[PDB]
Amino acid sequence: ILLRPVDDLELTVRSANCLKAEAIHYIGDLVQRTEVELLKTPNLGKKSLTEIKDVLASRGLSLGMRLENW
DNA sequence: TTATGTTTTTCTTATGTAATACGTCTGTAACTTGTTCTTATGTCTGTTATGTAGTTAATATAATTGAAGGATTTTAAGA
DNA sequence: TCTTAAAATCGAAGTTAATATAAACTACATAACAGACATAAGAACAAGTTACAGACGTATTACATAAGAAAAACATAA
Repeated sequence: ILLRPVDDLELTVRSANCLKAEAIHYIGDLVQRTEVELLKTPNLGKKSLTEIKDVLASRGLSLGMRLENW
């Protein structure tokens, strides 16, 4: 699922309002958005990164995706 | 030959130095809760349309409506 | 027992889409329409509370290194 807006991720209000500021609107950014850079962002800890990765894993996706052109 | 002052060395402690681990403060969010303004609606009331009941005094005094090349068979009523 | 009147029936589908003449007035009660008001339902704004997350700040732990103190050895004088 690389064709959905991030708001369709069923993300909680905290994660949605955080990731909205980083101009991250499609999963294609997030699948290669590195774990470290995701952790550096304001208001995003390990226990929320866990749920982000869990929602990704439910729909096949995950972080750490070497990828292709746009 | 031996006692003693000295100097260097090693052990001991002290301030800093850092690493990882874990608690506090604070910033956002879920959950309610009170207050005020707005709105659709149910209900009351006045006015007009309408639907019903009644009355009318030359005299007048036993329908109508078609219906029209039907044959064949069965079964009740008359005699 | 013989006429004689009634009674009943007469293939399927398919199609096959209206007619169409002919008293007045008055009084009264009832239903319907329109306007306005109050009520129940609804929406928006702000506030309290209860908790969890996030990254910072505290305490536990293991030390590096340099200053200070004790001691052993050495050289010297009586």
